[PDB]
Amino acid sequence: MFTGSIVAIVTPMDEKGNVCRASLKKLIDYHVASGTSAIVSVGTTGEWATLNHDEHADVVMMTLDLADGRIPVIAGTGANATAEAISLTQRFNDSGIVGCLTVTPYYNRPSQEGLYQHFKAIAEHTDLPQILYNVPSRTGCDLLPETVGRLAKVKNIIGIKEATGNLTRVNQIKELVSDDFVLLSGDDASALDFMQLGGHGVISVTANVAARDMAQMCKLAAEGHFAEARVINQRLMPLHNKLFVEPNPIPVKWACKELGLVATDTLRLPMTPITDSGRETVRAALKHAGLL
Amino acid sequence: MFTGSIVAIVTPMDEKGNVCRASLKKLIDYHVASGTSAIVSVGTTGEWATLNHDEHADVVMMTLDLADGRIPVIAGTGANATAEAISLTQRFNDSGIVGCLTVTPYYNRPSQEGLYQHFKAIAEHTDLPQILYNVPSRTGCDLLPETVGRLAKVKNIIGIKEATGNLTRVNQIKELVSDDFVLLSGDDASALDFMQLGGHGVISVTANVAARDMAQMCKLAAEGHFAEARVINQRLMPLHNKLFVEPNPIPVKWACKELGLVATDTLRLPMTPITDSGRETVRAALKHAGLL
Amino acid sequence: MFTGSIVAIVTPMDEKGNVCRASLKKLIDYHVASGTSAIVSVGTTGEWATLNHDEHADVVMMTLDLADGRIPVIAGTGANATAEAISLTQRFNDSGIVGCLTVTPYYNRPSQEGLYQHFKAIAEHTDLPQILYNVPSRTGCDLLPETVGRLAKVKNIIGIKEATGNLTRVNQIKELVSDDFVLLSGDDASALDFMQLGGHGVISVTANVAARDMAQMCKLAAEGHFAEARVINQRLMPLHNKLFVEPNPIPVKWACKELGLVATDTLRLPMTPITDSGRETVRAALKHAGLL
Amino acid sequence: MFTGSIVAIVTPMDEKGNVCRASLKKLIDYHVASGTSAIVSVGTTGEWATLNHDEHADVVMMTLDLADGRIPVIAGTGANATAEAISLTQRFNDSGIVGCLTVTPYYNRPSQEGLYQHFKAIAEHTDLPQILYNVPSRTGCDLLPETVGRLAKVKNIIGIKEATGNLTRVNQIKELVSDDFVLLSGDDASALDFMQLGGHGVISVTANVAARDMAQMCKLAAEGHFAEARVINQRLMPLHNKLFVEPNPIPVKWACKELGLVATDTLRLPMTPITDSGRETVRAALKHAGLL
Ligand SMILES: [K+]
Ligand SMILES: [K+]
Ligand SMILES: [K+]
Ligand SMILES: [K+]
Repeated sequence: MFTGSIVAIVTPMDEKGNVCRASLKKLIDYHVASGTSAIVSVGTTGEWATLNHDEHADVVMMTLDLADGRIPVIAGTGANATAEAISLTQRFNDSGIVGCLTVTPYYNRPSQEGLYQHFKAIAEHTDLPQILYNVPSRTGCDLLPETVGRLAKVKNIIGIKEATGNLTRVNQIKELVSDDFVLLSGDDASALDFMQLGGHGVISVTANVAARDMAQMCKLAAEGHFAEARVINQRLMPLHNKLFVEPNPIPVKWACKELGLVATDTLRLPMTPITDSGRETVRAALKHAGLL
Repeated sequence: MFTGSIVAIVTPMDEKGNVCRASLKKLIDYHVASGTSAIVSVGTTGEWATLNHDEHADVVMMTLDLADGRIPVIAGTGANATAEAISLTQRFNDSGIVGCLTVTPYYNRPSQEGLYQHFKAIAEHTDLPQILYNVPSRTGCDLLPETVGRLAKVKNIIGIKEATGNLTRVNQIKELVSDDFVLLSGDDASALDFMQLGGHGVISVTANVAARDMAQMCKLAAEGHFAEARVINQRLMPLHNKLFVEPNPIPVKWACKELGLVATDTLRLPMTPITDSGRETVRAALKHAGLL
Repeated sequence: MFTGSIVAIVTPMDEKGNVCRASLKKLIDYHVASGTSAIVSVGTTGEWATLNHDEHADVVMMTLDLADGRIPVIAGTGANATAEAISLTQRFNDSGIVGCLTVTPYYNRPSQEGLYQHFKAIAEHTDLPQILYNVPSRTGCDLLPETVGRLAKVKNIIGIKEATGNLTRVNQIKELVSDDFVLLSGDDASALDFMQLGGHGVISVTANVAARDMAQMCKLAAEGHFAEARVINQRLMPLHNKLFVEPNPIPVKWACKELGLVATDTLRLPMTPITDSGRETVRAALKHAGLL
Repeated sequence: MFTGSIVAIVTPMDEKGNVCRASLKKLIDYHVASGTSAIVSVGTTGEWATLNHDEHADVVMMTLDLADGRIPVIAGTGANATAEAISLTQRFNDSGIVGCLTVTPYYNRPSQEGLYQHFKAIAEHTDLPQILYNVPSRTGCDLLPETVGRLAKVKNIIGIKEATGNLTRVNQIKELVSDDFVLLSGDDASALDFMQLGGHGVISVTANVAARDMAQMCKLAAEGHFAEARVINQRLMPLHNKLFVEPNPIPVKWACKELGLVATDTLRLPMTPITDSGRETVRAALKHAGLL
């Protein structure tokens, strides 16, 4: 469901840039075994931006097939044209995903009123639950609490991935929504803080390579054991930062390959292969988390 | 032609959101008559964000058909996947456009090296002149002068639309590139300053409703008559700011409707109709410019 | 001591700009009666910047005299020259204050190494406890966690007033310091959040006019009753924001006068009297907090 | 004289932090010989922050004594209390300085109206020309063009040192003030751009070690020979940036020592000695400029 440690899973690729089915299966089994609560398929970390709509759908369908009911699957579904968002979401009706992660229109910088209409329209054309995704550093566009409050009144809009790293948002949004609207961090480095303020979990990049620690950290948090949780957190903190030493998902894909979870660390342009210096930095962070 | 007042033309729509050929013809005749140097078809102001590839190609071909050789046309062609930019660009080879305006990958936040390989590859697969477009407020990524210097060495990368509003960039870029590389403002409120520092022109929103004044201002700036160009700029300055009182192209499409240049001011969601307050502000700016 | 609700008390003045002893007594009694834990005398809210050093000392001595052992007194003691900071601190040795609130040098923007030497030197020339005060929006200068960690190793440096409003700081600093280094918020609007993350109290502007609510909110927080605490918080939140609708301490002085706690709302230039529109805004916030 | 290359002169100190009269005389003779238009005594670069009022007056009187009528001297006189600025200013009336450089109140963050009443009052109580100084990175407050327009109507407020590095301000200010109001850059890296937009000169840090080049660059800019001025600016550009590799005036005092212009590079805490790495960077910048 929508709590605990949710992975924004990489889209592993062969040397040609196409999805690697064996690698994907290996990651999906690693999650099922690790206690991960759900998989976000073709989020930002899954290279949503460089997959075409059919390739995106293939990866989601494949991911659901390979999950085989053992672990719920959320699909990335954002578009910055409201009509395109509706169409793309319609594709996944009756597919088996439990929900959609739908990104704020990126680029065209709508007003808060436009954001409200965009998401309200998306929600009205599906029965799938919708998790709003706010990530202003990528989109140029900031979904404010007041607007999240308005959107939470729509039946199937059920939570938000808050990736600003701005922790005052947690309670500004909580005071405006019902007790079962979910609040998930999209910022690994502040996610334990976010849960300590009342957040319900995290859509994590770090969980790609430390799924068990991340799932244990979020059980502890949800139980009120923040000081036990922080010990795992300090173990992971260099990763939470150094998985962004170069643009995501360049580091986390390299790390997945170095840990043997995927066959190649290939990405699509304009993402570039990891630099030597980035490799050493990520290597050190992995050693610190006790994974090499 | 890649100097002077270049308009980033609105894509005029009927009440259903479909391109209105009659309104487009009127705009194009207006720019031919008013001395505009060229037309950017389906840029940001032309709602690039919300047109699919079919409509995008149609608008560009219709603009070329209506222009009928009387004014150069440049297409917006950016994409955040390098493969898709290359592919959209191929579709316009031998179309009759003189050039492409290609935006930095938005959303995925590539490194400078990524940006370099992106634009180099797009350029490698066409004969068309390419104009790089930097607009960090929309893309979350900033093409730096050093990278622009490296890209200018590629034969058909011929200029930049610099939309940061950061005037330091003009001479940082100019000292790294050859004398025939074109520097074009993409920020109307600072465009005269940009030209006085050595910029060659402006790709303008304001030009949609003040074509003649913009063309004369740019010609005066080109000859060095800055005090004279600034008289004109001071009467346009309220438009230069208030055409962004709500998200572009909401205000400018309203203005074009109020002047009678287009039949409706309809846009595509997530752009919303102009508010009553925006209407009052834009109307006062038009009156300050002497257009109403 | 250094926990709970600490007031950054206004320096009430007569129509001529000099300290008003009757008004000060009335505020000090109101605090003693309200449960306020301590008084910061001649902090930022007390107009430290527009009092000369003798006037500053007079206000501190007067405040301690009037407190008459009923409530501990911390003096503002910052200087941006390290020698001047030491001298100014020496004045208060053996005076009766329990500690100093010492601001980061403002203006000259030292390195982190310079900040470390400045504060280490101050601490070495007094036996008074020192609370570091980080407030980058006023000083242009940001004391980072790593540097706070180094400074906390000095015997008499015992806590920090963190006024950035950046809540990730609470745990970044906690993991680098011992369990009895104190962490106090300097940002009223985020202070309950700050305490919920592990902070020990707040040096508050809002407590000037809502001392009892603020003291009750921080007892509840310290006891783990965050949801009871939040109800008081939502009552006060318009105040926490609107006490800065004009520069502090302009609004809070007007509010103190409107509630009858001080005789005049006079301030020293370049602080100006409250605007009409600001008066109505602050009035509304007071009505909301149930104080008019 | 308030045009051309104006140096913000270092205050050279012996090993004990006391003003070194011999080093000061050498600097002053150097600026007379190198064509510098004037000297700003005890500005930011002159460690205004860390001198008390006694030392501040001494340095200014010693500079006037050594200059001996050969070059105009301007004093730094800002304060964040209006009463104290008025008072420091009175101390220099009939001293022989031609003007004051008065900084916006730092730290207390006054409103635009506050700033207006501040500078108007300072100006009302002197016959000396006043030059407003805007440096938001140090003061936390930004004097806006509209306020500058209002202040220019006061008879003896004659110009502004604009240190934001925001080049849009030049023509926003210039259109609101009369033709004899002086606009002076306070940001060396953007100063040539500032002049090309219509600025009249620069109050410069770089001028401390490259006097002659700075004076020639400013004269060429004044006559409109921008391409020629830019050759000089490109050789100074590493200094313009690297003299801030560590907090000003750490690097420039080191540079003056390495050139032999001052006996020691001692500063007052919280400024610290230059690091080994800063030394290497500044030395390479001096060699790029042709000074070593
Ligand atoms: K709902
Ligand atoms: K080229
Ligand atoms: K200590
Ligand atoms: K004047």
